[PDB]
Amino acid sequence: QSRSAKAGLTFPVGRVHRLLRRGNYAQRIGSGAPVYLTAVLEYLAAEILELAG
DNA sequence: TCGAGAATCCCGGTGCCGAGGCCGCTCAATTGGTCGTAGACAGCTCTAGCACCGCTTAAACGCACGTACGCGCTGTCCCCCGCGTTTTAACCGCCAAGGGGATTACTCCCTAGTCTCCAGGCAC
Repeated sequence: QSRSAKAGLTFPVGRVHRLLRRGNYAQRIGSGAPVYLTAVLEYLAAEILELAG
């Protein structure tokens, strides 16, 4: 399974990893940080979508 | 009244702790040949704003009832405030234990680079 769906989530991981890789935010990057961004933004999106419903 | 002696005003001397300067120094500032890579210009199109107005069209300008309330005055009424008095803990100095902050670095572990194969993703 790809990294965008290995954790069973909704938001893509490769998209935010490509955004930080060329956005020049650090020298290196840990493996847990893009999926952590994935989890935080998908939880914020799900909460505001439940409130929108 | 003279004069000597004690008190005080003003002038001169001296601690004193913060601003200024300094020797030693030691990991950064300079320059360099190179090298993959940003980037600036240009044909060419294509596409979004602008003007005129065809045709309607609600909406603002401005004046007229009228009464709600902003500003000012008058009376009320009371609650912080100056002040006195009693209490109290803050600041300072000091004795004491010790505990995380700082500095050194190594295997290991996670990433830049690499190529290779595949499943996402807005357009038809």
